[PDB]
Amino acid sequence: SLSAAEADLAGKSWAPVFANKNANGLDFLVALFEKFPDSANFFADFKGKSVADIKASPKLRDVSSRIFTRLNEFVNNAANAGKMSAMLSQFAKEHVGFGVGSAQFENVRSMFPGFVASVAAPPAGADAAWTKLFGLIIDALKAAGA
Ligand code: HEM
Repeated sequence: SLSAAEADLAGKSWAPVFANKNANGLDFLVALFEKFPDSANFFADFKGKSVADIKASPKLRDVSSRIFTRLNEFVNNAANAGKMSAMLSQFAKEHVGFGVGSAQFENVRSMFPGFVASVAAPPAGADAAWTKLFGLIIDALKAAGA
């Protein structure tokens, strides 16, 4: 897990992002796809389609919303190793079955801090908290077998 201090920093940088969950969640998904084109191919609904096609999709909102809803829960429980345990297991389990592995999460991690900063400057120490959080997710995926 993260420490309470770290978790707070993550929550603090997340708030402005989560404040506009619909628009920001769609944006994160679009940015991912733009920076890491292979990612879309894991999605049944988006495989083959271009970013414009994805933006125009009536399915986009369903996807991006479930993602932000779960990220919000990770931010919320981050400092509790116990909840993280279960959360990480279950998340990894789920993703692996779809063929997603740690490398895709290494990509999310790379682009995350820059995405948050495009919404509002994060507090000092927040970027490191996110990379640690994503670090925990990456580890989970590896244990999950990918
Ligand atoms: C940024 C962190 C992300 C979060 C919080 C997140 C969250 C989730 C959630 C909550 C589910 C639905 C689980 C279910 O209903 O059983 C899901 C499904 C899935 N996610 Fe993620 N995800 C993350 C990033 C990714 C990445 C990077 C990819 C691929 C590169 C991905 C690929 C998938 C796929 C392929 C599904 C199956 C759902 C479908 O398309 O029908 N996720 N994800």
